[PDB]
Parts: sequence; C-alpha cells; structure tokens
Amino acid sequence: GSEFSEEAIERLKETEKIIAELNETWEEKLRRTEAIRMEREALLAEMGVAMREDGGTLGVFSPKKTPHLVNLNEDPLMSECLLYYIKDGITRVGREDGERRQDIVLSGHFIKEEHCVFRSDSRGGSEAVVTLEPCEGADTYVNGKKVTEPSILRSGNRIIMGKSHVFRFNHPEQARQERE
Amino acid sequence: GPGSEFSEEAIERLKETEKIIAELNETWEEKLRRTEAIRMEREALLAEMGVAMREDGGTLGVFSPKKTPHLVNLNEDPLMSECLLYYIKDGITRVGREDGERRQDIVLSGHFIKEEHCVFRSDSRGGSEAVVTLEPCEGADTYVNGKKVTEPSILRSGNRIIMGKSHVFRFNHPEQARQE
Repeated sequence: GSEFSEEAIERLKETEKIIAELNETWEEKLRRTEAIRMEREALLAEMGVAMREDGGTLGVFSPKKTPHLVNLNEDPLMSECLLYYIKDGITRVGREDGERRQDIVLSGHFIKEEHCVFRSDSRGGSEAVVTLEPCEGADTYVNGKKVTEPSILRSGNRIIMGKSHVFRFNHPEQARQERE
Repeated sequence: GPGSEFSEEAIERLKETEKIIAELNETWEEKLRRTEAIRMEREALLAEMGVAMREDGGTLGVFSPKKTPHLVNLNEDPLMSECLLYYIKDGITRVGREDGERRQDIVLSGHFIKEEHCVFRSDSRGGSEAVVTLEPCEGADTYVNGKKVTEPSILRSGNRIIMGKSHVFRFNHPEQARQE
C-alpha cells in the first residue's frame, strides 16, 4: 500500500478543518444564547415596571415602539394573554394542534388550525409596517369588516377572530409619526 | 525499532486527540448548560412578572393576573402615560399626579386629577382573600359603575372605575370571582 501515507495525512488535514468548524458551531451557539439574554434582560425592564413606594411590583406599560395587541375580553379568566407581541417578521395565529406551530394559540369553536398571520416589516429602517393576512376559511374582522385579503393595520384597529376574540391593534411608533 | 516506535508514538497522539475532542464537546456543552440556565432564570423571573413564553424563542406577551386584584386600563391611546395593567396588592396604593411633592404610586395625567386623588386599600387576614376598598380623597371625582364614591366602598370584579371623568379602568378580582 504505497498510498497509506497520503491516505493518513489527508484525513488528518480534513480533521484539522473539522475541529475548527466544530469549535465555531459552539461559539455560534453561545453567541445567540447570550443575545437572547440580551433580549431577556431588556423585557425585564423595557416597556417597564411601575413600583409602589414600599418597592412593590406595581404595573406594566405597553411597549413604546413595537406594535402589539391588547385583549379586549372583559374577564381576567383569560388563559390568553392580556397583551400579545407583533414582533417583526411573521406572527402565526391559530390552534394548539401543531401541524404547523402557532405563535398565538387561541381557544374557540371558530378559530381555525391556522387562522391568520401578521407580517411585520421595517425594510426602510423606519416605522414597522404590519399587514393582517387572513387565511382561507378563517373569519377575521377589522373594525367590523370581514377581511379576506392582506391589509395594512393602523393604530386603533379592532380585530375580531372567530367569534370569541376581540383585540385592539396598537402601533405606537406609527402613531408617534402620524400624530406628531 | 525507531520506525516502529514512531508508529506507536503517532497513534497514541490520535487517541489523545479523540479524548481532546470528547473533552471539547464536554466543556462546551457545560458552558452552554450554565449560560442557557441564566436565560431560563430570567425567563423564570419574567413568568413570575406575568410574561408568556413558549419554550424555544420565548416571548409571547402578558397575561392578566389570575390571583391578584388589578386595574385594566381601558384608555385607547397607544402613547399614554399610564400603565396598561396596575396591580392592587396588600396595603395602600395611591392615585394622583407626579408634580405634587408627596409621591404617588399610580400617576394619572390630565387637568382633573387632584394631587392625591384616591387610595386603594387591600386587607387580607390569615383569610387570604383580599377585600379591596377604594378611598376617595376630598374634592376628587371618582365614580364606580356610574356611582360617585364619596366614602370607602368595596370593589368587586367587573367594576368600572372612572377618575377625573377621563380615566377608565376595569377592576378585576380573579379570586373574588371564583368564590362565585
């Protein structure tokens, strides 16, 4: 076997490359992982927390820049959140099953497996642009009007999903611009 | 011989590299374990603070409390000064304006809020259901369910509290509601 020496040396060379690539994969992991803790540090005091004079946790401000949904349903009994985030990118709304994973899972006889998606885009670098893209078969109402095709949502819009969920869409930075 | 020793020498080096890679995998996963747990501890702090999170990728939004009395803000402006949610816990919670020297816990803007406008009192004995009364300050308009409150009055879940004939909050007591 006159080839053994080259055969061995090649594998080692490959292996030297592999290890530096294996070391990057971890350095990559740890990096996002810390950056999530950069984001999780932020939420702890981002929209913000009121405090009582005796140092009590007192409140929650709604986000000041990022678009959101406030729940309008009357009772506290909500297994749902009082406030949901429309984070930039896509937000998917629907049922628990998990044939395709939802970001906002709701209860209801009239919420479809996939119900509707929010798309959020700041391509400009300026204010985020939020569309409501309703899904086929799914009833969603903005301001009492049935929507069936993607539309730009504005601060104050009222969104009803199925028969059991009603929301105020708020876009603080959009309203900061159009009102000031 | 030497030739045979070199073969022995080189091979041990590969077995030591195999170990070094196992060690590499090992300490990286250990560092990753330690670091991800800080994030998960902040994510645990955030759950206690009432944020909703899925396992992977975290943040979803804010729950209404299911054990604490609290005010939900019904005012619709995206850029308002006040909180979306205020909690009402044991002892006193004060409502008024930020300029007045005495420190207010809950601050209401507008021309019609008095420095000291009203006080919330929650008392709980060993008997761990809060009784929440609202105490008006003199000269300060507070109406509960359309009824002017002119002296300490018990609040019940569902009550509509208006301040300065401008600020609307819904008072929830998720633990009083279960009682019935």
